[PDB]
Amino acid sequence: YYDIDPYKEFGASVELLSFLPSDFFPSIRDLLDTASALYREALESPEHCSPHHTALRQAILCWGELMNLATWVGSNLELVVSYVNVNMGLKIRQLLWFHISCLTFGRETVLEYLVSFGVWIRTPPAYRPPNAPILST
Amino acid sequence: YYDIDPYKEFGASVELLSFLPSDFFPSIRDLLDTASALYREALESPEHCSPHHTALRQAILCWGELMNLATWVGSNLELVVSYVNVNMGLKIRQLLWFHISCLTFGRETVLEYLVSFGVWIRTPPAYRPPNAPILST
Amino acid sequence: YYDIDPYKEFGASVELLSFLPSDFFPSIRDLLDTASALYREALESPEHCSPHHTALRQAILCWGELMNLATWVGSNLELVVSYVNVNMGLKIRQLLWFHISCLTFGRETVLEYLVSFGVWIRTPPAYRPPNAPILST
Amino acid sequence: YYDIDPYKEFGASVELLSFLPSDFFPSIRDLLDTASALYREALESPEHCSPHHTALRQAILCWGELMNLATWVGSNLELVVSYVNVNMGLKIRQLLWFHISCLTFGRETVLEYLVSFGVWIRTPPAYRPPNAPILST
Amino acid sequence: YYDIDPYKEFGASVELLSFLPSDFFPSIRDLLDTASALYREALESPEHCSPHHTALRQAILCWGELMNLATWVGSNLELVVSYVNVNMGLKIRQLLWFHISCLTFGRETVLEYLVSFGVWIRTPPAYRPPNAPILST
Amino acid sequence: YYDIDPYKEFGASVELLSFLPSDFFPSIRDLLDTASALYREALESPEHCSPHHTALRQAILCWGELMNLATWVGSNLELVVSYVNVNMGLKIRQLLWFHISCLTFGRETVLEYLVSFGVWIRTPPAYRPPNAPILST
Repeated sequence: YYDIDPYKEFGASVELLSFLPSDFFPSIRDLLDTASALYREALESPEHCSPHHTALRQAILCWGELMNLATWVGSNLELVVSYVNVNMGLKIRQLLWFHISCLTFGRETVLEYLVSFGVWIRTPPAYRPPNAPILST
Repeated sequence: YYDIDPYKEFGASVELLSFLPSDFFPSIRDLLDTASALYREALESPEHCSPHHTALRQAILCWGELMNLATWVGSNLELVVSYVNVNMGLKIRQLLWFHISCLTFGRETVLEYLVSFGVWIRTPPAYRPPNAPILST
Repeated sequence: YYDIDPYKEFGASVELLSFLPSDFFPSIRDLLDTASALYREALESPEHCSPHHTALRQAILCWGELMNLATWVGSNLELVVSYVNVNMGLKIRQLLWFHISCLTFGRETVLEYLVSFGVWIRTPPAYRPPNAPILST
Repeated sequence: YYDIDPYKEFGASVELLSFLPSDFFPSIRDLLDTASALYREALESPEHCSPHHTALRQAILCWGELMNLATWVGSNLELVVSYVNVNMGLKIRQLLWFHISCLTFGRETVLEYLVSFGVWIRTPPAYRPPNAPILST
Repeated sequence: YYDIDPYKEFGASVELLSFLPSDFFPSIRDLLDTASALYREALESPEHCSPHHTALRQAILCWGELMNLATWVGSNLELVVSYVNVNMGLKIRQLLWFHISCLTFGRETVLEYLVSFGVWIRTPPAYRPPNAPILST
Repeated sequence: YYDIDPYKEFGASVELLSFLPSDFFPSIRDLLDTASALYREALESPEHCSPHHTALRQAILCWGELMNLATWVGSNLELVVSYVNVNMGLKIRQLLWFHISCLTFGRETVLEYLVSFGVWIRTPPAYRPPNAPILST
């Protein structure tokens, strides 16, 4: 009945993030592995240091209950995974990637990185520099 | 693939929510209508006013995408809505009711209200003081 | 052999609590669940803190051993069990109720409440208030 | 229902029992008589002399309750009794022996005594000291 | 049994280094020869100096024992050996490479280099720079 | 390839092993259990408590790797296993026993203990003390 911006409170819009191509976002298993390996103690810490940690906490709990629902559906079925994994992935990948990426790098440098990426990709391939993607800080 | 507590802001004791019977909590429609009519303006272009606002907005968003999934399942069926809520509603109710209640009342009054109600229900039914509802302030 | 009063160091006597009728004390399951859900961290703390915290530990341990005894008796079997249960039911209810109640409220007000209850029950039923006094604060 | 460490404040009873063999502990009636011939009056004092004292008197009360149960079972029987005696014998003997031994000697010397005993028993019998008994002080 | 992360005290995790492909790490023979020819005096020094110096000693000792195991298996014989070699090849390569690299360069820059490599590899191959980032200074 | 002294910083393992007989060391699983029942949590701490601690945890990781190899060999075999168990048993038992024993007791008392044991064993059996075991402290 209602719709809200996941990203506005951080200063980003759905249009801005959706500007990036869908295929660029990597898989989910590796993303979860990275997040866990980096912040097993941080996400489970008693104190809520930053809003990003909290937000990704409810996000990962949502994915956990959702995959639990998927398993329950598979057990109670009477192709099913094919249509559903993509339609959640095209959101969860963005969500998890944004919080973990903005957790480092300051959370602002991500904005200039994405705007430069959009400028680069809006250009036709007739003339195009070969080194677009994110730097390392 | 991992087990993390949804609550850490002193609500990590899921057993506290488990003590209260499931039937006690209200239905989804009433809570949604109350939250909408009471914080439609609050949950629109906000700042990091309080982590509760965040947690509840991601909660309503994830519920919204569950409902989008359910509606698309109904549009692409070949009972379906009957069994899914049997779990999903129980999870979401204990998820969001705490946040919406503790948003007012200070966030601590809910704690002793909860423990007092647990004591009251633990008391024998034969000798029961007349009532012990929620007290606003 | 020779028996020793447990409550005498606290300041009460077994027969003092013996005045309370059996139905007054709630179910053992609810009492155990309440104590666990309220002070799991305190019981599992490496600090003894209050002596009542210590006493509850061995009380829970011996009752857990008693269920082991019941399980072993049942296993050997393939009435008596009910009588064994109701034997220690009153005693464990007295001990657990006293310790749980006195853990909060300061441990003094329990004494006045119980002595007032003794006054109430010693009075013949004809000349009694319609309701019995209940614990406050 | 739950597995609770007996004395995590006092070391950790599980592994410390694990080092010692079960048969090392003496007969239960010998332990009872030894404690009795020492401290009949000390326990019955109306003061919490030590949390350790409260724990041990609660333990002996539990022992008396268990003996009352055994007497009733024998009186109302209609081989198992021997396994009842040796079943809790490890647990109750551990608790009682620990309390009696650590009541004197400072309550810390038991730790190094038992670790030395573990070192001694772990040593193969090819070369082993003839005896590693308790040391008085 | 229960496993313990070796790098966790240093500040890294096993799965963090697990991102690196097998071909990235050089031959074990060259690594061993390099370490020996660079710090023979340090390894043979009677002073432990850095804890990494200690760790490398037992790593070399256990690998030397592993060649002894291979020699004994071959002697008993008169495929399997290749599989056994390639099993520990990745692990010893990770350990030796990490310790050797962190011995110089300060031990911090390795962390940024590896996290940047993880960022690089998580990116799909299409949107990558022509070359991978390389260690500097 | 090369012969490296295991612990030249810690005395010199070669001759100190040479004094002691091979069979003096206990069974490997007893040593593992003894270390485990003591210091499960201490090892997993994210801090280099002692270089000795790092060495012993690396050693136990090597032990786990060796056991994984043994399990794979048994699963993929197509008498030798016994000599595998007793072959490294001297070396691994030396390392583990040394680390466990010298972790406590100050880490220097082991030197005089072993030299006294060497004096005792060098004594002919015509006149020899009945026992020269470890001394607790």
